[PDB]
Amino acid sequence: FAGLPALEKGSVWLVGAGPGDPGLLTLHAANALRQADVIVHDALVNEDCLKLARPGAVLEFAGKRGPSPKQRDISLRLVELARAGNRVLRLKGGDPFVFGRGGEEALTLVEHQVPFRIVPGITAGIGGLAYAGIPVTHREVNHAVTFLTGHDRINWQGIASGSPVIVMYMAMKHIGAITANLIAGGRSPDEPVAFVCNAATPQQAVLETTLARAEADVAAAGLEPPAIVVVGEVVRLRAALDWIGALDGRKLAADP
Amino acid sequence: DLFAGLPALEKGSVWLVGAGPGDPGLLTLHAANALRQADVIVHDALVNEDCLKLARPGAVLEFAGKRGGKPSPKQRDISLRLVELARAGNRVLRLKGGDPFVFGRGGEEALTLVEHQVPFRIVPGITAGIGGLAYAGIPVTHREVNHAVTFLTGHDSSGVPDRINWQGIASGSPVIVMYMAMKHIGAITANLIAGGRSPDEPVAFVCNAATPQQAVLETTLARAEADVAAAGLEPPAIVVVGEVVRLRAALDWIGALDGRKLA
Ligand SMILES: Nc1ncnc2c1ncn2[C@@H]1O[C@H](CSCC[C@H](N)C(=O)O)[C@@H](O)[C@H]1O
Ligand SMILES: Nc1ncnc2c1ncn2[C@@H]1O[C@H](CSCC[C@H](N)C(=O)O)[C@@H](O)[C@H]1O
Repeated sequence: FAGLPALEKGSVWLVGAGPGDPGLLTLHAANALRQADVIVHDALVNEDCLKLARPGAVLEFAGKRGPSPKQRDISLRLVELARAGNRVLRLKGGDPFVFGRGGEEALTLVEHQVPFRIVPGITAGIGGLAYAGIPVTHREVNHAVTFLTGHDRINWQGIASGSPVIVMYMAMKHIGAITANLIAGGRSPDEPVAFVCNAATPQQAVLETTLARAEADVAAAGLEPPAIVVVGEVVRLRAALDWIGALDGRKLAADP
Repeated sequence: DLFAGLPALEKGSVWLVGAGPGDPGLLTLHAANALRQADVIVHDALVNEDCLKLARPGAVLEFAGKRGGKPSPKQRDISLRLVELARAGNRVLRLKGGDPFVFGRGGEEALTLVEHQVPFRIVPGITAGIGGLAYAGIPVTHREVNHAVTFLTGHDSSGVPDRINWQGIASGSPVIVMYMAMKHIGAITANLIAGGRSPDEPVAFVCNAATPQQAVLETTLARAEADVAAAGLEPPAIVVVGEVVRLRAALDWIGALDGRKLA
């Protein structure tokens, strides 16, 4: 059960690995993983999906090695590999277009007449949250959701007003500033907030707190990247929708 | 060779599973695994044969949605039926379009499941607003364009008042991604313009993202309402507002039916 497009040559697929749990891979991803000659991957939350790679052909780490590689180089590696006839698979955490420089990579690709495909992935801000029992939207609660990165140019007031649920990528180092920005924008100090670290991995960990207390709580809990930060009433649903908790003993409750 | 340390879909439980936007390749391993195990697959109209072909033979396929003309089952009816299937000992798959938790009443369903003591799992899927737009060459995020994205429903934005604070939504993110915004595009688009958005800001409509029927219209906020009508376009569509729409000319990879090539 796979009659789907082949990973060709002079070509690169920018492929979403999801937040960690393999099997949150798309069938397109699994297939690409099966046929790539070379895989240029990130900081992977699960190094598990790489077990799918075809009879050992080159793995290529592209994250921090110790210094860094600037995107420019990573992108230009893809083209180098592609022009030399490899089936190239650029393997990205989560979804390639949700804060993952994927648009940059693809722009470079066309800029050098390299054909590409994009394979969407599960992003930590939606699927990861799901593994914590927190939906990004729920009828009674929100008709909008904003997804943002911590480093701004970011209209903090417009987000504060306007966005009943807020979902934050790379906001650990700045959590103190950000929550203070929301509170001053008219958000309640007591508004529920949740941190989810290593969403959808066996190392998953959750902090339930509050806009006013968030900075003290995550210092105290000793929490660390990678983490999605979510703000808003939907946090209250975790007590009721934590299906992972339910697998061990958890007694799931009713909404408010 | 394998995919076989994956969790079984157990007798008497319900999985809420995202089918993604259309393309069967966008199913997750977990979803494909559910499909192959299910005794009964309760699915959306916003579904798509190809997925369903993975069901074992003698699985039953139940259309949860609206048949005839408009005489709807309310959400509660669909949820109770899931409970009835599960209590009878079926392995139950509720197959939802896209992702179960993105404007798809998955929370409500799960909540109903909990109330009636039925265990469940959630299986994320690709959402039309991220993966769908990818198939049209529009990234939802791009560091030269935006550090924030807002997703919304236009569902109840007829113009009986409702509380989206359209001005906050206008200032909050350079990119806006809108679900169920076709029928009320005129009012929504005027909300955004009253909110400070430029009448000329680029807008794209993506209908049936990630299917052989995909169709895209670029336009602007002022012209959006007239244009979409003249183009004859229909739900399901995602409407994206902002500069990322300009990247489709350079990133339209599905436009590998033909060169004409990327800026
Ligand atoms: N498993 C995980 N759990 C929690 N947050 C995660 C995560 N994986 C990635 N992230 C978030 O994503 C940031 C990396 S930026 C890459 C985002 C990725 N393309 C995606 O769609 O998910 C991290 O700082 C963290 O905030
Ligand atoms: N294939 C597709 N192409 C374009 N828009 C789609 C789509 N599938 C779903 N949608 C959008 O989704 C709305 C239904 S509500 C379902 C949303 C789903 N949970 C998801 O994550 O995508 C539609 O009215 C339309 O705005």
